[PDB]
Amino acid sequence: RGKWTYNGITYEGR
Repeated sequence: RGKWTYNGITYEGR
C-alpha cells in the first residue's frame, strides 16, 4: 500500500 513503515523497518511495497 504505497509505503509501509514500522519498527524502523521501511517497506516500499508499491
